[PDB]
Amino acid sequence: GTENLYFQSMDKWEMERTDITMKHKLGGGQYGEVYVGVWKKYSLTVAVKTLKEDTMEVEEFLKEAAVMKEIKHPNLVQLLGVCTLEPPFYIVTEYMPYGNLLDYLRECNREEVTAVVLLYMATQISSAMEYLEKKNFIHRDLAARNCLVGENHVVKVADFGLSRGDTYTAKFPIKWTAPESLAYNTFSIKSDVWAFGVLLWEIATYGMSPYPGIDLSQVYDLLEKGYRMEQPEGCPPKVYELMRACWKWSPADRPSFAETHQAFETMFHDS
Ligand SMILES: Cc1ccc(NC(=O)c2ccc(CN3CCN(C)CC3)cc2)cc1Nc1nccc(-c2cccnc2)n1
Ligand SMILES: Cc1ccc(NC(=O)c2ccc(CN3CCN(C)CC3)cc2)cc1Nc1nccc(-c2cccnc2)n1
Repeated sequence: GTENLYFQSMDKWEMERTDITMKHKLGGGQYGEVYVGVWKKYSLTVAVKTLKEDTMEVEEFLKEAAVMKEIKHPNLVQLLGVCTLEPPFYIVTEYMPYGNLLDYLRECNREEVTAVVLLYMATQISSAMEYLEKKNFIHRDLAARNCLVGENHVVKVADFGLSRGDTYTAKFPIKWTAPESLAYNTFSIKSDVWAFGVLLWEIATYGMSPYPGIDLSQVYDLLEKGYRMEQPEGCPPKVYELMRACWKWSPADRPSFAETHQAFETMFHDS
């Protein structure tokens, strides 16, 4: 009746493309076809992922829009709307003023990003992932470069979908990838836990490139023999213990994200 009369068509994520004044590409290519825009009615800066008229990735783009409508969490980047009627298609999210977590860690002032802030940042990411685990989703590409930073040290998990340097190779980011995913192409919430461990090492080292002093072609063999990255300088033993638990060889022995989020909470009680 009235609903159908007033909403004849589309869902209440759908927006008119002309609601957004597109400004300039974000990140010089590093996020793909992602632009900063202004959602005019709200004078609100937004990030807009687009897909032009001629590509092979329509289905994946539409599935991404579909997936994002089903998830909502304070530490997952917020969908604001979509344009899916005709190309070029849009997915519009909030804009995160401090950009991606890897670059933030590398470029930040460490008087401000003290130990407590690193813990807060790690805890928030583990909360996003607990929610994904609980809702039966897998991330598949968890890493500092896929997280975003907002005002007040708010961190959110994102997925820029950018398989296509030597981060991704024939396309997997080997250094973040669980053994079972490298050897068998098996991905699960447990392989996300592995990646979270590497992410935590990134946090602990303020954005160092993982496996320093190690050739990429040798990584799987080393992990299999039992090598794991060393405890970073200044890394609390409890944080390293959790890292090492995320890197257990067998996926079943790795903690859940619920357990991981519980561990970070316990570290705020203890110290
Ligand atoms: C989760 C994490 C991971 C790594 C680190 N690392 C550091 O805190 C750290 C310490 C020293 C250095 C070395 N640095 C080299 C250069 N000179 C100038 C300064 C020292 C680097 C990182 C902190 C944390 N944070 C953390 N972990 C557990 C507990 C807490 C915590 C903090 C405050 C209150 N309650 C709990 N905070
Ligand atoms: C504009 C946009 C469009 C889509 C997305 N999508 C996601 O971030 C995302 C997150 C989680 C999922 C969940 N999904 C579950 C299934 N597995 C297989 C994949 C993950 C999907 C998409 C983000 C953005 N946001 C985005 N993208 C790139 C850069 C920025 C950005 C950059 C700098 C400052 N502020 C924002 N912002």
